[PDB]
Amino acid sequence: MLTLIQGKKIVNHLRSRLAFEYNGQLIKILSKNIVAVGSLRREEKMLNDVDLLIIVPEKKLLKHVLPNIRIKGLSFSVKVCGERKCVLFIEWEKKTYQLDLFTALAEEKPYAIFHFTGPVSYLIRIRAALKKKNYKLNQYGLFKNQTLVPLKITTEKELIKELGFTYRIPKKRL
Repeated sequence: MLTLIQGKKIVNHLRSRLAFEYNGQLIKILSKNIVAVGSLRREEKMLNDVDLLIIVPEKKLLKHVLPNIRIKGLSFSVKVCGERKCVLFIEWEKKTYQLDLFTALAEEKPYAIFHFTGPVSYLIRIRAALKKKNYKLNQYGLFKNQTLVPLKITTEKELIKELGFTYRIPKKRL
C-alpha cells in the first residue's frame, strides 16, 4: 500500500545503496546497470510489488552477483532463479516489500525490460508478427533471415527497432 513516488524513492535509493561482496571485493550496483521495471514502468497511483532490471557484465559475475548482498541501512533477501529470474524482498523496521529482479547480461538490458513489462501476450503477438517477417526474439538473441543475431541497441525503443516492430509504452502492458 504505497504511492507511485513511494516505489520510485524505494527503488531509487535501493539501486543506489545496493552492494554485494564477492571474493572479498565489493560490487556496488547503481542505476548505471540497474533499471526499475514493472510498477516503475507503469507509474500508477498505488503499487504493491516493484520489479528491477540488473544487467551483469559477465555470466560468471551473474552467478556470483548475489554472494554477500547487502544494503546501507535497509534489509532484504536475495533469491536466485534460472533464466534472468531473481526474486528478492526488502525489509525496513519489521516491514516487507516484494521486489522482482531480472538477471540479464550487459547486452540483455533492452530485451530485459521488454520481457518484464509484457505480459508475454504482446511478446506472443510480436513474436508471431515478427515470425511473419521472418524475425524472432529470444533472451539469447533474435533470429533474422534464418541467422542468429544478438540484440545490440540502446533502449527499448531501439530494441523494438532491433526487431522491426512498433514502439509502445510499458504502462500499456499487453
